[PDB]
Amino acid sequence: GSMKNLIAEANQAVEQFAGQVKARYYPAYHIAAKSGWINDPNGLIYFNNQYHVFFQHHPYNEQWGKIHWGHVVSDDLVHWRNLPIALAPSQEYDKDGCFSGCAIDDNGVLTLIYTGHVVLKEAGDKSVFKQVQCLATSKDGIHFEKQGVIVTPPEGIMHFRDPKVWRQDDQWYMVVGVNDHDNTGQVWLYHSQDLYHWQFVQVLAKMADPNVYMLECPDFFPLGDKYVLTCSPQGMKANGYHYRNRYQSGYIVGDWQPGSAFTITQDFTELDFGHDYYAPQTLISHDQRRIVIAWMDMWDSVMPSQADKWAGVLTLPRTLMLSSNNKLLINPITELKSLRGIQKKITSINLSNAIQDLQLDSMQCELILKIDLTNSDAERAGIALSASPDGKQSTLLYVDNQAQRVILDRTYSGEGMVGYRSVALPADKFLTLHIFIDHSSVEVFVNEGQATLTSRIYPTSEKRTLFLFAENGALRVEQLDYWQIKNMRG
Amino acid sequence: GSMKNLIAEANQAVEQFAGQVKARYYPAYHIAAKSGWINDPNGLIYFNNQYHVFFQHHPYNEQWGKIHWGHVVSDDLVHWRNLPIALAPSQEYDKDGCFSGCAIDDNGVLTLIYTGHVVLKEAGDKSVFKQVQCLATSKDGIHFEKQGVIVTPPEGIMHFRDPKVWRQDDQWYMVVGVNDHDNTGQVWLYHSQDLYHWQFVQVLAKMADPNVYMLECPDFFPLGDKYVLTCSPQGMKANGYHYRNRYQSGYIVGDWQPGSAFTITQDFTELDFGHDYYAPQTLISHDQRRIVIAWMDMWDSVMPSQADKWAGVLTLPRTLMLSSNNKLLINPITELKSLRGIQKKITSINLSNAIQDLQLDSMQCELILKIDLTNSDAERAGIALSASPDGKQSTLLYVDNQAQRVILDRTYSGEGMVGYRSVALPADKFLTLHIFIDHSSVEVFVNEGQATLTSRIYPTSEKRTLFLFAENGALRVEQLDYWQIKNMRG
Repeated sequence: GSMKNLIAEANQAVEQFAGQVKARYYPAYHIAAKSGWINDPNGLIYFNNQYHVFFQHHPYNEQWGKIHWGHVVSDDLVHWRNLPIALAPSQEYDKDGCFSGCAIDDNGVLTLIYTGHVVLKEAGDKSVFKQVQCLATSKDGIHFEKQGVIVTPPEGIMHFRDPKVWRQDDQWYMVVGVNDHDNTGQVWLYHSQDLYHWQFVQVLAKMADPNVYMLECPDFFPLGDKYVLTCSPQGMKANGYHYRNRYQSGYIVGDWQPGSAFTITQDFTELDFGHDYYAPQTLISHDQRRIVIAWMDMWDSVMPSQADKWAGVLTLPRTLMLSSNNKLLINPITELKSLRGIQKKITSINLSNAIQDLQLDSMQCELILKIDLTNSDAERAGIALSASPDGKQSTLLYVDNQAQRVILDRTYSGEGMVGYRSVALPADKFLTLHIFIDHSSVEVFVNEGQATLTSRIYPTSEKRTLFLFAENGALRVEQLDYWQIKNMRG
Repeated sequence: GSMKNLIAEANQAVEQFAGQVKARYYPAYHIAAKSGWINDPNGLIYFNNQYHVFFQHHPYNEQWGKIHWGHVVSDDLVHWRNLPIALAPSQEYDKDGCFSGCAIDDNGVLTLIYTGHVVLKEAGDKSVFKQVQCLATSKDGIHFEKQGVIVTPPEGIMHFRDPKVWRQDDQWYMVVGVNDHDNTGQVWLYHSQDLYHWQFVQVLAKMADPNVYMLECPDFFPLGDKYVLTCSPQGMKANGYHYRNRYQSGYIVGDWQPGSAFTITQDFTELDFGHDYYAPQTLISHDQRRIVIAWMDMWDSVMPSQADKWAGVLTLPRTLMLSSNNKLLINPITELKSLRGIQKKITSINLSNAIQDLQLDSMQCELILKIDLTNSDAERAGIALSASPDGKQSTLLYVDNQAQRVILDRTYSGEGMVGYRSVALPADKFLTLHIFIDHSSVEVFVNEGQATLTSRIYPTSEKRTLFLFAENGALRVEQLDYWQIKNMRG
């Protein structure tokens, strides 16, 4: 009945099914539970010389259900260690889930502020529920004590969730996402002197598209001379190359100071153009980088790992910097280089109407592929990742010279979902693809961080290699760097 | 030595290898030689109650070589009958080929005006040759008599070819394509009172792109209140979705009258957005339609039919009409309906994340597929043409809702070339695809004739079916009409 006993029960279920988890799709250097289901990352913080990541977690099976907070820690944002579960549903205010939230340092006390979820009437997607903001503390970083409800919404407001709290002007601010009376998604800003008593300040942001019914997972933070709002809109219609995923994740750049509206200088932009990127949260690193982690997955997608008694992976952590035109340059954190093994460097690889097996293991590896766009005039030219030795199965990452786009096509990748995602080719003589392959994922960083593509893949081949290919013309690879990537856990 | 004996020898070679031609790729209702190689259509004319089409023809094997004029006839632009060869190289002025040309009615005498080609020095692509315009006559429509050279170029002009001649103001005009002293492609206009003595009138057209070194196969004709120039530029760089084929075919719309420049109102536009469309020529039908036929092929493409001792197919004949914004609406001639057999009508077919075998023979058939674009929101949704029963092999014709384009992808079609061609989705609630499938070809007419896609395919399956497919969303087919198409020859 006590949360201490509910956490012990939950930890025992995770430990029980951990032995049934197959390696084929389990990430070597991304965050996953030992077994069972995870989704959105929560409570990101650098606290007492360590990086903490929590996540939405169903401990009892590989599907979504009674949500707990899972927990990992690292010294270096890379060597993530599994910890015991932090929060289990245990009170009227959180009976049906400890939903998303953040962490803060309250005068040396690690403090979690999360949405408590309770179902009031079960009608599937027509369900009525109660969402309020709740607070928990820890003296040791491992065991947490609930301190109860701290923010209740207005009457008629139901969707009211995903608090992100920060200190400013010896005061605290909170952003939450809300579905308003007129059925529009908004981010609301609240403030507090004590973390227990909160007052509404303003509607921080809404979107012009009236079909956006929710803004999940708001994070509002300074970056250079601007403020950035990252969030996850629901209800944006897929439009050409835009908003292809079931739900969106992206960013708004503007100007704000306490007492002012958030005046938008750059409208909503997707954070990642791939298939599997949802529910970003950020933290400030020790050296004051702005770091984003997201769920490397998408609601309603086929999840082949569920056959193996686990599901859910987080993205690599990525740095956020403003370009001079106030777009986010997004790059892998430098600490990932610590996982690098055997380096292989190939220079000046030409192909014309041909394929080439590079004979490089594609289970867990990092590539830097520099392509000469002027002289790579093939209709389709690039790399086949995580490929069967017969080349029948692969994840295609290539220049389409007709579309003038980079294509990530998982149609022939293995189990689960088909089709492609894409970005516009950058205005540059050279295209650099910085590619991280794990057992069930591809992350691509384009050029200096101008764009990223993140997709899950589920290869079925016993051995995984890489091919280069050029169809109907030439590929010019100026340089290919390859590293094997070590398991982060040892 | 005599052309009469050279034609007999050439006809005997065609007859000799005709028995070795396999059905698998041989067109049931498009023009081909009985055996051997054909390319550009020549001498299109309605003469003495019959439609004549000639074509560049190598009778002795399935590769390009000593060029003859092949010849077919029809009463109805559809039931084409093979005739004996019309012209064989036989003189100093045409020793290495009777290259392209036209036909006119010279006061009841069917008259051919063609380029005579002779190699002066063999250096591959560095070869020096002589091209002059020559004339031949016929009293019977079958046997032709050479009357010698009628137009010689200026000194230093080598590429000088593909005459198209028409009567206007009791005078004759000729257009030829030329490579000028500065290495630019031009169309030159000449005139004559007698068909034997020609005078240069003007440079009719040149293109702004200085890399265009040749304009092959010019045809200059009135359409409504405009003049249209169809031609085949060489040297246009492939640019995004534009100019993908090795060489181009397209049209220029403007204003002209004798004594004036051809003032361009619509710049060069491709005639067909597919893989296999080159060297159009036009004729006036009995009822005064403007009809275009082209070579349904492309220089330098893999030609799998060459294993079967023949190569080369002409397109369907198509009508040309000016839209109110002076683009060509291009439609199949109505006489093709005479080939229709068993009709099958399906209404209101929905698919979501699924495939459906329509169990319809795709050897030789006509389809009208009407798609609801508003409700066909799948990432990829359409038809798999000429498909193996296991669906491993097919020609994909579909809506890409990310690109917002119609895609014709022959990557999995069978033997030979891979990759796709495309057109922009029309601004219309509905997309109509009017599709003609023959043993080695697909022709698509979009909506009212706004765009066409023509590609060769080489299926290897013993049985050929059709599938509908929708990936990552819905397909709404409002109506599918199917006809089996009869062999035109009986």
